[PDB]
Amino acid sequence: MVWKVLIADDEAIIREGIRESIDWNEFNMEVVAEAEDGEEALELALRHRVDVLFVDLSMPIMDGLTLMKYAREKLPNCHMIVITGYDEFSYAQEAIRLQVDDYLLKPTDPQRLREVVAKVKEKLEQEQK
Repeated sequence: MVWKVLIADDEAIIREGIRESIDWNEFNMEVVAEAEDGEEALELALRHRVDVLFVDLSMPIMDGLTLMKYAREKLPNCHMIVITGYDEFSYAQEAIRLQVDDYLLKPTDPQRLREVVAKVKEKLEQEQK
C-alpha cells in the first residue's frame, strides 16, 4: 500500500534533512532510496518502481532534468518534486514540460515540505480509488 519515495540530492545534508523532517508513514509513504548522482538515482527509481521522487535538478554524472525525462517515460505516473536552489530557480521552468507536481526550494523548512508532501498524497489517493 505504502508509496515508495526516492530522494535524490547532490548534497547529503539536504538529502538527509528531507528524509528526516517528516514522518513519511503519516503520509503512507516510505523512503526506499536516497541517491547522490543521477545515474544511481535513475537506477534506483526503476529498480524500486517508485511512486514519488524528489530530484535536485543539479546532479553530477546525469543531471536532474535528464533523469526526470527518463523517469516520466519509464514510470509514467510517478509524481515529481523538483528541488531547486536559490541561484538556480530561474531554470526550473525547463521542467514544466515534464508535469512536475511541485517545486521545492533548498534549503527547506519542515512545514513547506509537509505542504508539498500533502499535495502528492492527495493526488496519489485519487488515482487509487
